[PDB]
Amino acid sequence: AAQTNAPWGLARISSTSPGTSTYYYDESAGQGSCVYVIDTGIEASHPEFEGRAQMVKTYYYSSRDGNGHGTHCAGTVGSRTYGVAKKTQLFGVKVLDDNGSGQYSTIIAGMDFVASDKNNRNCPKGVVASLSLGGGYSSSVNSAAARLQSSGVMVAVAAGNNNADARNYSPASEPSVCTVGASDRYDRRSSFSNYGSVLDIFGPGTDILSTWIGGSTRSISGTSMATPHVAGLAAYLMTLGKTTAASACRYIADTANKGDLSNIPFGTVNLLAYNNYQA
Ligand SMILES: [Ca+2]
Ligand SMILES: [Ca+2]
Repeated sequence: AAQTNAPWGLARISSTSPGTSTYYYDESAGQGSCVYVIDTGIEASHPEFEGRAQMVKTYYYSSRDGNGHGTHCAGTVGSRTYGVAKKTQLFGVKVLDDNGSGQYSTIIAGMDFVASDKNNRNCPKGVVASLSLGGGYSSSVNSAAARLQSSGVMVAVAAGNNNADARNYSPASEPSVCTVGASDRYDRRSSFSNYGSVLDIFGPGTDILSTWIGGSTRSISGTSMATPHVAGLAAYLMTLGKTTAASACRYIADTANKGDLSNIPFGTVNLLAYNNYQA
């Protein structure tokens, strides 16, 4: 399949080179996989989700995404026009309030919730969780992300927008999950992206167009936007049978575009998520 005039990030993850405009992908598109978006919620009624999104848990008064961030990230995972894995099922877990903020204890609860809830869902191609969130280092946040990964979920987490070493941020610094830095359309590390030895991979993160609340769309930037490219890619590759939840991060690093990024500090991987799609 080919989506013409796709958002630059979708085009980038299906090209060895920057500057293309078509997103090339296998039509299986993540069908049969499930991605939990642990965030501000998902506006599941957005036409871009085609019925494939639903809220499954909220830690606040409503399950409505009053913010947009979670709807944006969910759209990069799996919306029709803006998503990597256009046929995945999306499950929203609202751990962040409508200002985009959330307590670590609630974030941890949402991770534990996903580890259990997946056992009640039919996700034959496997389960991913996208965590476009984070704050300062917390061993209990890292342990919760480690547990979620150990339970059989491919966990992708933002590296953080601090232009600093991700070792000081969580869940970014948990080694066992997939920590995702951000790049821009010219293959530079995004100016805000964290870096460091714990990063596993970069994905498109600057000026990413996706779904927003109110049935709308908008373009925002962050490691939050790069993370769902990787989560969506994992779901896509799991549906293809090329990898598993336990091995998807390593597989994505294995198969990434290597050495294409600029302003990568020595000791940070120079790896950009790539679907290796060949028609
Ligand atoms: Ca290249
Ligand atoms: Ca890792």
